[PDB]
Amino acid sequence: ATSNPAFDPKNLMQSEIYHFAQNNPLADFSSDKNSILTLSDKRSIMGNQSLLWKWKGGSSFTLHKKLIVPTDKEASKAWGRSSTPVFSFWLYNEKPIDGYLTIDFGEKLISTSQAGFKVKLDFTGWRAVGVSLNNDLELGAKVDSIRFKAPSNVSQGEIYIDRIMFSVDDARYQWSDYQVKTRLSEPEIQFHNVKPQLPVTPENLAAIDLIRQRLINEFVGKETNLALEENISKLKSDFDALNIHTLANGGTQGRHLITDKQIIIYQPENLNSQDKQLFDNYVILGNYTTLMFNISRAYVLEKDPTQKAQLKQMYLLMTKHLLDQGFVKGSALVTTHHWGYSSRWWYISTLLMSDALKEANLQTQVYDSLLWYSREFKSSFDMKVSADSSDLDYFNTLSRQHLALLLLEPDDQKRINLVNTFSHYITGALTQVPPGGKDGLRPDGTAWRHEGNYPGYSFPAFKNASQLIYLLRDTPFSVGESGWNNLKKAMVSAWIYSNPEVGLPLAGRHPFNSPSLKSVAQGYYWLAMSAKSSPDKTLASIYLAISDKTQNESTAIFGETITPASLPQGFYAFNGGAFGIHRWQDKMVTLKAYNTNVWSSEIYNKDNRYGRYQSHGVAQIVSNGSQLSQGYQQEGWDWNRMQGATTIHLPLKDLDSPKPHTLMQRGERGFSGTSSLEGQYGMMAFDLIYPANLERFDPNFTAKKSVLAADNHLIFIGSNINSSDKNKNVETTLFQHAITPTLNTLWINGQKIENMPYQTTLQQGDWLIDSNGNGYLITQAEKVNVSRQHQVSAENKNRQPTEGNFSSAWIDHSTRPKDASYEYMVFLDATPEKMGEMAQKFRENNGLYQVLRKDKDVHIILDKLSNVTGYAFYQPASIEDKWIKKVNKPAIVMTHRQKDTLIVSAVTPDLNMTRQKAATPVTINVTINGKWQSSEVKYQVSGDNTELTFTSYFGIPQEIKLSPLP
Ligand SMILES: CC(=O)N[C@@H]1[C@@H](O[C@@H]2OC(C(=O)O)=C[C@H](O)[C@H]2O)[C@@H](O)[C@@H](CO)O[C@H]1O
Ligand SMILES: CC(=O)N[C@@H]1[C@@H](O[C@@H]2OC(C(=O)O)=C[C@H](O)[C@H]2O)[C@@H](O)[C@@H](CO)O[C@H]1O
Ligand SMILES: [Mg+2]
Repeated sequence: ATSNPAFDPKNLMQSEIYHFAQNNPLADFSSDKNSILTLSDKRSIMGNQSLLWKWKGGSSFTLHKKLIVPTDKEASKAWGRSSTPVFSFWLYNEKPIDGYLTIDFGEKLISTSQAGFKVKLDFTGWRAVGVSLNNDLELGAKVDSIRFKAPSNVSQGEIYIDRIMFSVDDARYQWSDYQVKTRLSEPEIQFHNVKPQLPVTPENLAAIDLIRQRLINEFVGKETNLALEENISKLKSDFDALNIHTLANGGTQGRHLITDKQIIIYQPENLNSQDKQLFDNYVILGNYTTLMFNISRAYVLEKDPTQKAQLKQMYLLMTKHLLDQGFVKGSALVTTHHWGYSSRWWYISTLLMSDALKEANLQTQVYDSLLWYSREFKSSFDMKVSADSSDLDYFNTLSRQHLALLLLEPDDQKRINLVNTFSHYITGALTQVPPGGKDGLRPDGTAWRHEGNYPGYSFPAFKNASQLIYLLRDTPFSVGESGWNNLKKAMVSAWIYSNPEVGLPLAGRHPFNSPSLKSVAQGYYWLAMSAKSSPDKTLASIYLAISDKTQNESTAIFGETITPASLPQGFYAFNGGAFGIHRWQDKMVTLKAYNTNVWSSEIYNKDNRYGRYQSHGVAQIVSNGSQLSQGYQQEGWDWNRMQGATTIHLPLKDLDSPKPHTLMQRGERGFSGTSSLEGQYGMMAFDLIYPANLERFDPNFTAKKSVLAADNHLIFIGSNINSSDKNKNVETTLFQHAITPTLNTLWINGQKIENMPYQTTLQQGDWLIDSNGNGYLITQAEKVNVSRQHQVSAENKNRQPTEGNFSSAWIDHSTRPKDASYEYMVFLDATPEKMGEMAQKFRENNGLYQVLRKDKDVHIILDKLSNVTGYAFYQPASIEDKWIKKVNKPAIVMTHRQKDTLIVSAVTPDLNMTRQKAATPVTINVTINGKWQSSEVKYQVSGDNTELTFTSYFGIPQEIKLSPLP
């Protein structure tokens, strides 16, 4: 509080705050006959004093202060987001009052004399009032009077007031409560309830009290986002610093409590220095509720009873302070948005302290409070199964807090009903295929957030939904098998595409900080141990493999001997992120494309700036372990040269995303992704097409990039490669990896190269091995550059410059101005001796493989080592082949002739959906040559050939073993 008016054009963003820690603190205040104004030093929000206002009814005191009340425009411009100016104060009732406080504003007001609003005084403890001065009254510019009037209808009474504040606030966040009406209401939770209801029995009550216990077990013997403190001497010291003293005739004095979001109303950074020093003595709810939960764990584990007793008292005094501060049902506190961040550990803390809260007679207030403030999550907490109920953030940060609030219901019949309903909710939520790009599991094992497959949001969702099914296992509240089967598809799928980090292609907006399966390991145990036929061996063997445990350790954990899982082998299609995984020995290759329904990349204001090529027909080879150890180093990484990728080599100023905030660039057609055969073999098909006019994106840049994966190798081909600039700087990257003392060695045609720098160029018949033991034989190219060199780059968050030394090799496509092509072959078990034999076999008429067609319509790769053929129909076509004659849709087809059966697989990686519409199954006619008979694939012999009817749903390949008709 300065003599400068509120919302001074001169300093619009500077809050004016009546807090009474200044001199002649009531100078700006006048009362009438029938009101007295004192300071009490006994309760306070800011400073250590508050306005004790004693009043006959009808009485009034005026606050003399000039207000240059802006428009919603002026204030929005001053700050930078939709804004309003807000009138806001705290008041305490020691005893409720049956009637309304009037706040009126005008010019040179007295007792007897524009617009104002009402506060219902029927409550005790602190409440917070918060109005937009443009939208919540019933305004001029020349206002100097704010007059508080006690109700006519009450005869006398007494109100403490503090922190009367004019300030610029976010216009989403002045909320209606049981005291004040605003334009804004966050409606209270209305629990769905499923039929038939479970009855209160001793059985059903024992399950509830067990679920509570299994929950307490999980938080008393490490959680992400929990600032765990086991040291009692620290909890004690922290609690002391709060200065909470019980007051004689009810409630507390202590340091004022505020959420991370509540502090906005103050506009802290613009606060006069008097006001910022007082704002600094506030406590952040998040730290407070973290200390409560840390205390509740300490109490549940403490053996010494004197100290166990001291812990209970601490927790109870902190609960009382919390409710006296006006964190109770019907108190909005102006707002509480992002309540999860400030309170997630309060929810859980009530589980550990259920009994103490019962004795202290606080269980009913504390449930009422958490239930009010939970109205924010109404669309999950209400527990009606919708299209949005499969949200992966809720499974991470909200699911256990939700169950904890349910378990705190006083009435036994209501508790069972809520937990019964919450089981049917969770089941639906992990069972349903959400429409479009809505969050949640999908039929192929993918798991969507931000409208796409997203390991970085699914991995923590997988851990906590696994733990949820385990808390309810073998009870009448146990989750449906459908939800258990589906979470398992997803988590087996994550074991397949991790090794143990997900690839760079699946790093989302966080390249080089891939999520690890290591942080989701407990989930493999929870899910194994919660199977209808427990334990599930598959999931158990994954748990042992991921958590680094021996067959010997398994019997204690799972109660029978299970061999830790050996790394998945073969090929798995995952067209929900237009990708596939090839696994051989300890290596995983992430093949990634994109399309209408799969963004190439997530790029935000400060994430993945150089991400443009994340999904450009990439094929990152990762051996089991740390990717950084294998030289996937961000420092000096050449963002143009993602392994496998056909790109234009831009400078970083131009590779940087054109949109300064958010771009998630979707493809130009439905068709790109992978398909599998016999679970051993894959083909990628990627049609590279750029937008017709997006800044920094060459509209004429194109490629058809196909890959056929079998056993220890992959055949890579390219056709119809074009740019606006005759393929100037158009490269296909074979590999890129850091040089270290451990990753020191490149091989070229039998020769070790350890030199730094080093450049050379290669052509057809040449070969290399990188420091990770991947060999590249070049089978059709004019010009393959090799480089060992100091590279300069920039990190994907704040584009700050980096550098390091890299080994790299790429095809230079600028030697073919129109329709540039390539072929190369990757060996994953490579050595100088075996690559020399592979090269000899290549020179013997290519006994490695034959390309039977390579154009804008079809690629066809026959792999002669595997005796498998892959067919990438970029367009429907009739072809000439031993096996496949005609496909009437863009598709990926595969053949393997084995002794006297022909196995055909088919799919469209096209998901056949939009961001809103739900996927429907595309029907693919594959005619094949000659007569066959034999799986949900249909076959009809028509003339001297055979029509196959593959049903492609969410790009899940189907196949059929045929045998030949005489
Ligand atoms: C605000 C922004 O940049 N993006 C929005 C998304 O929010 C991000 O992701 C999440 C999350 O919980 O999933 C939290 C953080 O607020 C932010 O990093 C998200 O709402 C998304 C939905 O597709 O779209 C953006 O508006
Ligand atoms: C995709 C994403 O941003 N997920 C969020 C978390 O980030 C991941 O986890 C961590 C970490 O080690 O804490 C670092 C990286 O940011 C990323 O792999 C994290 O912000 C979390 C906090 O609640 O929310 C996740 O969804
Ligand atoms: Mg004060």
